[PDB]
Amino acid sequence: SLQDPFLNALRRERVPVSIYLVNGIKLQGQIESFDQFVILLKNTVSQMVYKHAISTVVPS
Amino acid sequence: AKGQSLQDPFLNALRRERVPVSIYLVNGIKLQGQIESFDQFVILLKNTVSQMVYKHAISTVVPS
Amino acid sequence: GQSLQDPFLNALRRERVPVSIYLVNGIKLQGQIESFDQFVILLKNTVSQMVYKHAISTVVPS
Amino acid sequence: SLQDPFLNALRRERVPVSIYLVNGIKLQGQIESFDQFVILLKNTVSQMVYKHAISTVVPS
Amino acid sequence: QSLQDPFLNALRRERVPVSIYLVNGIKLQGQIESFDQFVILLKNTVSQMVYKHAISTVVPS
Amino acid sequence: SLQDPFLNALRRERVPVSIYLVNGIKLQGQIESFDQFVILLKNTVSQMVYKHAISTVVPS
RNA sequence: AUUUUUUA
Ligand SMILES: Nc1ncnc2c1ncn2[C@@H]1O[C@H](COP(=O)(O)OP(=O)(O)O)[C@@H](O)[C@H]1O
Ligand SMILES: Nc1ncnc2c1ncn2[C@@H]1O[C@H](COP(=O)(O)OP(=O)(O)O)[C@@H](O)[C@H]1O
Ligand SMILES: Nc1ncnc2c1ncn2[C@@H]1O[C@H](COP(=O)(O)OP(=O)(O)O)[C@@H](O)[C@H]1O
Ligand SMILES: Nc1ncnc2c1ncn2[C@@H]1O[C@H](COP(=O)(O)OP(=O)(O)O)[C@@H](O)[C@H]1O
Ligand SMILES: [Mg+2]
Ligand SMILES: [Mg+2]
Repeated sequence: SLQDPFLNALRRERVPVSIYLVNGIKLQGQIESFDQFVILLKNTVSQMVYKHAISTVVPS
Repeated sequence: AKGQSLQDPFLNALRRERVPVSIYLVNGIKLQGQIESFDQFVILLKNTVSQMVYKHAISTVVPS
Repeated sequence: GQSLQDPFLNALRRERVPVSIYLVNGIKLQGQIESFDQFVILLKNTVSQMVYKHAISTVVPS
Repeated sequence: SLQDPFLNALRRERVPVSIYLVNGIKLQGQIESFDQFVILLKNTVSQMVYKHAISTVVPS
Repeated sequence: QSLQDPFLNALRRERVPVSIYLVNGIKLQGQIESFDQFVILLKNTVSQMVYKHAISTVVPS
Repeated sequence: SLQDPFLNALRRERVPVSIYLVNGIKLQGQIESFDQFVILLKNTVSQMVYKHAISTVVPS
């Protein structure tokens, strides 16, 4: 897996990310955690985002 | 993390604590209600009535 | 923590409940649940139409 | 299965059908054949339609 | 795959110009160079790899 | 698999690529790596693109 | 373990 090391590194270092959704919505926050099918993105609140809804995960 | 170690406990906490949730769909529609039950593939969301939402249609689940 | 799909659809079918099936593109279909399997739901209104589950957002009584 | 008898009946009876795609396009023709993942729709030409792109198959 | 594979293989072997409609309505054109379970390689000016999950319809042009 | 050799050749030769997403957005960069589910695309940053959100990969 | 990252 490349996916898991990528997401874990972002999580560990609290890297600001943008998550672009397939419908054109852009979310921002930090990767709090993730598992097989979802990513927990935290900004003001923790929201569970389904991977099937995501196009890209983009660090800044 | 592996398997369902994030998703299942997240959804179960919402269900157990009867937390008002927003469920954003892939078409940008926001549903609201309480999580009555869920399985691997669907969530039963209760507001006025029970509706079966396919997880494949869901973008994001977050407390309201 | 068992399967929810077939019990939910079966109840709607058996009770003859008018349902709305919203698709992932927001289109709302209406009718009676006639039957269903692993992949599809047959929705009866003026005709029987076969709806792919992969395209369904929500099934709810109208 | 309910899918296979439904499509076989349309194919056998040469019923004019509408195939609605998830992107809102409506295709019309006759069910020529189908397998696990595709439906062949015949109008002036035979076109191969991926089931994943289809929302509903409706007699016209 | 008794329908899909022979349909695509006939297009490929006979080097038939095809149109591939994507789920976003974009129409690609070219000849099918090869395919596997998940992608189709489409050749026009260059070779591009098209994911089947993004394709609605394949038809001869 | 035709997919892996195609992506590997673009990666190894450091070919600038265009990745078109299913919503029509065009991403550009170099393929850094890929696995079953994702492609890591490098430009100003390394971003992770889910294959499910990709329509086409082509040299730019 | 009913297509919850995957040509129904
Ligand atoms: N996580 C998400 N997934 C899908 N759509 C979203 C998400 N967040 C917001 N949207 C959609 O983007 C649009 C603008 O969102 P915004 O007004 O910021 O949030 P809200 O409408 O919930 O207060 C709304 O149509 C909303 O449904
Ligand atoms: N659960 C759902 N899934 C997908 N689309 C939905 C859902 N609920 C409503 N919509 C769509 O969102 C748009 C606005 O909804 P709304 O006017 O509230 O419809 P309704 O009156 O049927 O609830 C409509 O196109 C509708 O079909
Ligand atoms: N056989 C088909 N399968 C899927 N989509 C189609 C088909 N034919 C047309 N479309 C879509 O519908 C839109 C308009 O159709 P049409 O007027 O026939 O354009 P064209 O002549 O370029 O196919 C196009 O943007 C195209 O993406
Ligand atoms: N292979 C493709 N897959 C998905 N979308 C595409 C593809 N080719 C073009 N598009 C969409 O159509 C638009 C116009 O096409 P074109 O001008 O050829 O692309 P470009 O943006 O590279 O100039 C693009 O901006 C893109 O949104
Ligand atoms: Mg079960
Ligand atoms: Mg999937």
